Amino acid sequence: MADGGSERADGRIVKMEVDYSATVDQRLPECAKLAKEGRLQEVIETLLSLEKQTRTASDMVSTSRILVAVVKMCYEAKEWDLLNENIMLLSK
Repeated sequence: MADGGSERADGRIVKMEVDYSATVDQRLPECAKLAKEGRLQEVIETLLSLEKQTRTASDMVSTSRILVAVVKMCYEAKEWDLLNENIMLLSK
């Protein structure tokens, strides 16, 4: 439900700090279905929380370097699209 997201985030933060930002791709889809779940009260709360925090971390790492503007627009538009593809109106 939720602890799966916790362990996944804790295990993917390491490669997020190390590996490329393109890893975002392999965290977009599996998270989205989680956001599509909405089964429990805090499960989608933690899903959106972790996805947001991780996306923010990647954003701040990229914008620390030159990848500030060329990727923040993509991040935000994709987050609103994911909102559309997940439950409408920003999930719950």
